[PDB]
Amino acid sequence: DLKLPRQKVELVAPPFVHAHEQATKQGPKIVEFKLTIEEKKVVIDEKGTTFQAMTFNGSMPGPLMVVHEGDYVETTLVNPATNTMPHNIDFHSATGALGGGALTLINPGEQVVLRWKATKTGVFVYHCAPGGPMIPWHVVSGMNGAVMVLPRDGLNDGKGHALKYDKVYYVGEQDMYVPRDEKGNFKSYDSPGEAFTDTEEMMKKLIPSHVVFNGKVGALTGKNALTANVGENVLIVHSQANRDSRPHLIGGHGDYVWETGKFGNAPEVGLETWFIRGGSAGAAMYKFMQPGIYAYVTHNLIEAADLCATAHFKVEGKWNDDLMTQVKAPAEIP
Amino acid sequence: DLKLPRQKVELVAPPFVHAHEQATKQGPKIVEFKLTIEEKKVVIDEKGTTFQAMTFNGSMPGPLMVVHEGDYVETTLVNPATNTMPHNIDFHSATGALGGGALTLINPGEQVVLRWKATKTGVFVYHCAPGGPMIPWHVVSGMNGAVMVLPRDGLNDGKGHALKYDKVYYVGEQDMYVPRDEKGNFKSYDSPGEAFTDTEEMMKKLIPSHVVFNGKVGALTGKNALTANVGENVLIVHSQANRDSRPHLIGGHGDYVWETGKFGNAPEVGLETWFIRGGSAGAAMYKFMQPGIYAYVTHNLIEAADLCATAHFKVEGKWNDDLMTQVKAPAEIP
Amino acid sequence: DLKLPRQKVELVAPPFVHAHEQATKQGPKIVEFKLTIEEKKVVIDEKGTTFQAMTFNGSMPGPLMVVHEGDYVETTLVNPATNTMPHNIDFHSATGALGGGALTLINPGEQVVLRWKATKTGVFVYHCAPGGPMIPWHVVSGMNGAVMVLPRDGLNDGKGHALKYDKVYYVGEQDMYVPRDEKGNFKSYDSPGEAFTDTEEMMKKLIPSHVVFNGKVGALTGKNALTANVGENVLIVHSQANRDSRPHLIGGHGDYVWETGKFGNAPEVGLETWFIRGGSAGAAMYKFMQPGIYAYVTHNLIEAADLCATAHFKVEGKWNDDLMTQVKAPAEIP
Ligand SMILES: OC[C@H]1O[C@@](CO)(O[C@H]2O[C@H](CO)[C@@H](O)[C@H](O)[C@H]2O)[C@@H](O)[C@@H]1O
Ligand SMILES: OC[C@H]1O[C@@](CO)(O[C@H]2O[C@H](CO)[C@@H](O)[C@H](O)[C@H]2O)[C@@H](O)[C@@H]1O
Ligand SMILES: OC[C@H]1O[C@@](CO)(O[C@H]2O[C@H](CO)[C@@H](O)[C@H](O)[C@H]2O)[C@@H](O)[C@@H]1O
Ligand SMILES: O=N[O-]
Ligand SMILES: O=N[O-]
Ligand SMILES: O=N[O-]
Ligand SMILES: O=N[O-]
Ligand SMILES: O=N[O-]
Ligand SMILES: O=N[O-]
Ligand SMILES: [Cu+2]
Ligand SMILES: [Cu+2]
Ligand SMILES: [Cu+2]
Ligand SMILES: [Cu+2]
Ligand SMILES: [Cu+2]
Ligand SMILES: [Cu+2]
Repeated sequence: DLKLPRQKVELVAPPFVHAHEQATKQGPKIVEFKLTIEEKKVVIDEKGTTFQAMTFNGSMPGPLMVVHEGDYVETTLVNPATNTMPHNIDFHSATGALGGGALTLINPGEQVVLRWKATKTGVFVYHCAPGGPMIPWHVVSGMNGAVMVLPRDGLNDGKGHALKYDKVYYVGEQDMYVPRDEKGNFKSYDSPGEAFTDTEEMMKKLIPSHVVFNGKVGALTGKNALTANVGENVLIVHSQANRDSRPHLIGGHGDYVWETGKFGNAPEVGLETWFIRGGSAGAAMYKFMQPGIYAYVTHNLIEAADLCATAHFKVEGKWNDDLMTQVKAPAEIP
Repeated sequence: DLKLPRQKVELVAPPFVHAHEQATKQGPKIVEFKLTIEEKKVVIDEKGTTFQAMTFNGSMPGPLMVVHEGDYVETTLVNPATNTMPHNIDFHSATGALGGGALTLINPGEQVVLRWKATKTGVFVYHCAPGGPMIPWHVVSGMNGAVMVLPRDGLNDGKGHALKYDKVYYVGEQDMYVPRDEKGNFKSYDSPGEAFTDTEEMMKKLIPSHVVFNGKVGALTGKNALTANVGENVLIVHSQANRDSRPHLIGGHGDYVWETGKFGNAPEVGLETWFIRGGSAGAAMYKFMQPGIYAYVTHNLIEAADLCATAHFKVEGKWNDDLMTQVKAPAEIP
Repeated sequence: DLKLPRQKVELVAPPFVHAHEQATKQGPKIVEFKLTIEEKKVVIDEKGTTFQAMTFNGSMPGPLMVVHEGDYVETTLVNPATNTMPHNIDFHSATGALGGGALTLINPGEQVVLRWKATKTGVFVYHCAPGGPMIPWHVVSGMNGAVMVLPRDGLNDGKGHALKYDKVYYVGEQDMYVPRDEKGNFKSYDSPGEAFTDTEEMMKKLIPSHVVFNGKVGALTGKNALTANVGENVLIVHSQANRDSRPHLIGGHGDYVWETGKFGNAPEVGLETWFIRGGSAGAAMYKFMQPGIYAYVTHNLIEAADLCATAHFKVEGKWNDDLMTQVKAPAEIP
């Protein structure tokens, strides 16, 4: 009965984002996505600690889905028979049925197709929510991502000026709860089900063992650093499905920030650190002015440095001595 | 010397709110309220855990008081001789004398009458604050509520359009600290005084055992679910006197949200999750678009599902397939 | 090559702030500051608990630096040979080189000179950040302060009206992590290096032992209470370099609040409690209406009353019975 054009999207793994238009002259379409659930044991730190992850499309976070206001989003959710648990999906961008969760519960071996109309602009969390105590456990096991609903005219500054980004990255932050044994070493488990009792006991004490970006300590460093050039406007979408975060670009700023993540509200300007409320996504754009390495962190510095929550940007371009200069290098005190 | 009309209010137990006007053609009045302190042992979970509660009017939270800007609020606070401790009241809406706390300290068997002028619009916490270490203990024992100070012209969207709610609910969130014994069972105590030493030790570690709405796990579920109909605009006032919270309406949104709770500021629009800073109240309105059950949670999902912080709404009306539809029910993967 | 006038500033210890102009007819200058690092064992509570502090200029927080938009800030950082560790400085107000940290690493016995252009208005954190796990440890050991970058026309309310303060105070909040021994007493250490292993273990559990203003429990009480008079407009700058805080003036309000701390954004009005995201500074102004004592707290009341985070204001002037009055003093219940 809904006769609009259909468009398929090939999702890509974070921190990258599938190709999309900002401002568009397309009218509404039915945009088709597929997410395939994977339960899998993964390594989350450089010491080799393992974790029983549950994921959309094999990644933590799940991929970023991008559509425009008034599009219809049609998702095929697939739970292969190689998984052990039921799963579903709740989109914070959607209206009704617990965000879709009440219409998408699937056992191993099943799939389901949900459509929702994108009536609210901004970045939004999506996550699994099977019911009861399973809800937090599936989310902190990795089953969360985000969807960005853009205005058809693209982003603006709330003073009538367009804000166009040159590139967008999605940084999904994950609080993880890995129990320890008596000697103080992290425990390993053979299945998500086996990890459940010890993991839930730890979860209810509210202190994570690890806080990571893109699923692992150091994920967004080295070869996999984020990149930019001086003069480039970069949008950083940040989500946290369970716990607060306080993003900060060390050596930069948030030139335009939607910390509650919703484009019907004007961005704030010139921030040092912003705040992502647990259960939400937010977005910050910054035009790089200096080359070199930047760190992108949550500014609980214990979490950033000691628990895993640090990404790098490597930026190319020319140094600006007007903005900053070492007037005198380190020398002996007179 | 203050010669204005007097109006008595019959307070009602949360989550309901006493009858009031939004926009009014009344001028300032002296609005009279009575709060009677009750110390009492209560059950806070479905397992039968008990808690030494201290309350205004017998409820957690204390009742919502509603007045208009420029009203004078005259409260009779009563501490019956059946209580064991001194108590007082601090209104965050009031100016001077520690919010009234320095003028309202009463021993068991006494009462006091305070008047304050409502010069600041918004929703505000009130709580007991006797002095020193007693302040946190009385607050986390349940001695907090809220007061809503409306503009005389009612609420607006900051773009000149009136925002009228069809009904208002008050959700008071309480962090509770119940100690455990060596075997890991929650302790019970014979008096608030006896619970104090163990409770304070736990409090200073900053991790609650329970986080509840309306005083108990499941308080706002089942027979006592919140209700609405499709097309109804519902205002949800949320307070947290000690600890942050991140409200979220699962399957809905915050169409207009004052997360810092103050009506001199325009509301933000279209939020997924909002943030109530500990020591504050905030308010969100939403027009329901779909029938069915919704959950209202703090979106630390461990707190919501495992520690008690989940309410339900049951909504009547017609399902809108344009907004959301199950295109294909759960079926075997091809 | 940069030929502007130079101006030296004599920094003062918090909570006071060096003399400055709000609105100025000066053009850009090179403003010169000196910070000398001191590592020292200090007492942080009235019980005599000691702490291995690391400080800029001997204080926690480091002093407030005040400049205007478009000034160049030239800091001489000095690490005397009496210290044991390398140090540096990161200014959140600056652009490039990790905020200056990549250009200012100095061993004991060295100094360095950094210049940065103040292109972003607001209050901003500065802190040490030597690298890796040292970053959180130096910050929570006390190595943080703030810098305020004012518009050249002074502050405004976002509706075209000037906001001029009669005085400004800087309240730096510090989360501290002091380990305990088996009997439950706080440990003392002979050097920062010796405190490191036990302190880091505690830090990673994310629960502070103390949360203080101006470096010690009770620092801003008694002889050292903050002061004002009825009718005075007071700006309170609040910073927290690692952990969130929720400031509240008990018996007052935030008449104009920049909770994200950035003057390119209009202030919010009439707040009860505001939120300082860890890694940021914010600012609130209030015109005092009533005399007497006020407490300024973080409104986690456990932190405020039990962990150290309470300051007082003593305010002189005439009581306003229109705003608040004790209609009937404490008396026996009829
Ligand atoms: O940035 C959103 C913010 O900007 C305003 C103008 O101040 O509206 C702009 O953005 C709207 C949403 O994209 C457009 O519909 C509108 O036409 C444009 O002026 C605000 O109303 C809004 O809060
Ligand atoms: O919603 C409050 C917000 O709206 C504005 C107009 O943008 O003012 C409106 O609300 C005020 C407080 O109720 C009214 O006094 C005013 O007349 C009305 O325009 C903003 O100034 C305010 O921040
Ligand atoms: O308070 C900042 C806020 O006010 C506005 C006007 O609404 O701009 C004012 O402040 C600017 C920064 O100081 C001035 O440049 C401007 O001239 C003045 O109108 C907003 O644009 C700004 O967000
Ligand atoms: O050895 N397990 O606690
Ligand atoms: O390196 N000494 O000046
Ligand atoms: O048995 N009490 O710890
Ligand atoms: O239920 N199987 O298609
Ligand atoms: O005695 N030290 O744990
Ligand atoms: O003090 N009794 O009224
Ligand atoms: Cu799942
Ligand atoms: Cu959710
Ligand atoms: Cu009390
Ligand atoms: Cu209070
Ligand atoms: Cu240092
Ligand atoms: Cu920093």
